[PDB]
Amino acid sequence: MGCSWIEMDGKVHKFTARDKSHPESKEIYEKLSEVTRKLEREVGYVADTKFVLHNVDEGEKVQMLHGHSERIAIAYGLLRTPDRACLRITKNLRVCRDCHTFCKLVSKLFRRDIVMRDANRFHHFESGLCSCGDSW
Amino acid sequence: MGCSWIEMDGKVHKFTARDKSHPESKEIYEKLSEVTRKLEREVGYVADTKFVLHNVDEGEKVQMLHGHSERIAIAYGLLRTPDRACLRITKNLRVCRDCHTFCKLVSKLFRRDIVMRDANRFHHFESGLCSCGDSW
Ligand SMILES: [Zn+2]
Ligand SMILES: [Zn+2]
Ligand SMILES: [Zn+2]
Ligand SMILES: [Zn+2]
Repeated sequence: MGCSWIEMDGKVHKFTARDKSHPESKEIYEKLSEVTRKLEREVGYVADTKFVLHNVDEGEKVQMLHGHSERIAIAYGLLRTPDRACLRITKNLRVCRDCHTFCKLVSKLFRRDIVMRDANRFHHFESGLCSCGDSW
Repeated sequence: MGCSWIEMDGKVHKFTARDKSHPESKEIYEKLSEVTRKLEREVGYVADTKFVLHNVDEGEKVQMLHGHSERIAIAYGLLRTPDRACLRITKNLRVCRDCHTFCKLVSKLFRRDIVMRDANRFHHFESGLCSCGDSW
């Protein structure tokens, strides 16, 4: 589905969008919010959060959309792999524009290359720029 | 790119994601709202509206995400092509799960087959079901 995998010197962990029925370790979500804040503070990142509303009965309801799984995978990688180590992410869907931008900025600020294989392309993020040239 | 095209007996119209600087005819958006409300009336279709929030200093700001271009294309087709005519749509991205369901329901409730060629696959929607078997 919307799955991402991180591969760390042969070792593999899978991540999905937020599922409160199967929560990841809170330490990982804490790292994500910490990285998001540092991106906002240190490189002027405009952090996105998405939500929807459904036309239910007796009024209306809003529902926060869960951030995409590769951001969780990247936070896990920043927690578990050495400083400056390349982060290798595999996705089964095409990386969206907002996640692609997130990856660029992470590669710059945390001084780690990111190699992402999404549905269609290898994206190599180095120092804030991607090998795809932002066409994918 | 968020573009869709409709092809009607060789004639071709392109649709982009909603742009207030370049908006299409009012009749098209009215038809789409009529379709969406008919879906709710007949099958109870959960019509969602998506939003993004970006937190900025001057004013923390919410932006509405605009519906995807193929629903506009389908509304245009329902307006401008004869009853029961097949609707042929081309998209340069993968159709999302919500739009794929929308197409399935339109094919049933408006008695039109839809042939959609997205980024990777031909989807042939007939009577509520797709040739991809909902794996794409
Ligand atoms: Zn994304
Ligand atoms: Zn790229
Ligand atoms: Zn869609
Ligand atoms: Zn299909």
